Amino acid sequence: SGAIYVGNYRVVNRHLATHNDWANLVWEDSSRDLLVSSTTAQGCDTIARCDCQTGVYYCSSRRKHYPVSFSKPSLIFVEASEYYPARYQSHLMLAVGHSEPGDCGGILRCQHGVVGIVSTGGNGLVGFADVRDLLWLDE
Ligand SMILES: NC(=O)[C@H]1CCCN(C(=O)Cc2ncc3ccc(Br)cn23)C1
Ligand SMILES: [Zn+2]
Repeated sequence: SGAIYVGNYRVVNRHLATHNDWANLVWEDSSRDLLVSSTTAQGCDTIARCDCQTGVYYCSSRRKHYPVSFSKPSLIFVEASEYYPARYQSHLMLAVGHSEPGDCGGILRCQHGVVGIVSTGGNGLVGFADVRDLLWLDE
């Protein structure tokens, strides 16, 4: 679990969005596993606007942060789950690092700010949904 709080927005994994997120929907994209909802309070986070390919993510299943090298956002095949049919997830970045079911929502950050959130993984890999291209989050 986990979310990004920037301005009057809350960014969460679309498959983990609550009834309240859907009632305050701003934008959602099943192909990216992202959903953005509006908030009444001002958020605590800053979004990176860069092309960094190294950073640090939070891994809830270890209660620890790990440094990673990740691939640029791209279209990657994701096998069927209880949440989605088998499909290509877009804007996804992969890294070698631990992750297990329950780790979605952990933040990935570089020196410029928030880069993305954990969205898939397995077998010693971790996949992150990028948010750096969502320029409208800053207004
Ligand atoms: N983005 C998606 O389609 C995910 C939706 C929830 C379901 N998806 C998964 O990957 C579930 C899953 N099985 C093994 C692992 C290991 C690490 C992580 Br993080 C998640 N994991 C796929
Ligand atoms: Zn950066």
